[PDB]
Amino acid sequence: GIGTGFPFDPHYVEVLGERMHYVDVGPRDGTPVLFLHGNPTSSYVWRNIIPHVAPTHRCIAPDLIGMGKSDKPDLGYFFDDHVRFMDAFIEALGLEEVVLVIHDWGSALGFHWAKRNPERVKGIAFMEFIRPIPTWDEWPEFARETFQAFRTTDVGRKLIIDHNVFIEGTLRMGVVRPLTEVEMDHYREPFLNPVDREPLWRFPNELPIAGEPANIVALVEEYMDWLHQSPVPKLLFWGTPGVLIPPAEAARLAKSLPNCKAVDIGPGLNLLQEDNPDLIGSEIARWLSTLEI
Ligand SMILES: [Cl-]
Repeated sequence: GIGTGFPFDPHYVEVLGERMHYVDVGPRDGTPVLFLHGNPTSSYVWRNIIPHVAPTHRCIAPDLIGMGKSDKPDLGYFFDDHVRFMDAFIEALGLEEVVLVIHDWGSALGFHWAKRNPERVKGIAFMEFIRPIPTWDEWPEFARETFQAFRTTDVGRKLIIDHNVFIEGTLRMGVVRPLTEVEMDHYREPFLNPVDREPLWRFPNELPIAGEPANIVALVEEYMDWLHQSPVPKLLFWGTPGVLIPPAEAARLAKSLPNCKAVDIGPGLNLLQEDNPDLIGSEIARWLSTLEI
């Protein structure tokens, strides 16, 4: 079955006075492949994808600040905080040119960094990514009232912080197949202490839905405008029914975006990595072999 282990040796780097953890496997030479997770996951989400890429390419998978095995300072964990820490993580590792593999909030980080530093990005593989959601009617009906409740300081914090609903409920409702207890324990581990759950609540409050928050909408629009014109090689994975993007819009987008290959992974919600890791990993590896890297 789908692997549950996390066999990767820990690596740590000091970033803005805090320690960040990252996976680092594969050959030391060549262009590195930088894997960026989202909410409420960690590098654990890439555990079954990396082994398809690591034979031929260096794979770097950081835990976002406040998440995974990274340090957990008392921040607001706004998108801007993650931008500051990820910018500094990339420089602290001395990365020059990279290929990005990105998901959920990791995709906002990756696309925003790529738009600002396009000379350093040699390809982008992406899935279930942050885009403007024009109205609440484009958010999946089965999850709509809860995400609306998440975006409050009263009910939303009670659910996400006090009761850990993003881990115990939303995560599982983001995967089609059932998650095992061992997998759930890996996802629970960074957030056993309720005071460490701020990122889990701030992230859904940053989602660009129905024009709010205006600053995130503007930033995401800017990187989507870039992506619609840039020649950067692109690989889009999508599933049915999806969460952040529905199938027809995914297929339409992959046709519209320059130099973009699309892969239908079959059934999927948000964490496509948990529903078809072998296809995602094998297709990333095949696509990498076509790039000038
Ligand atoms: Cl979120």
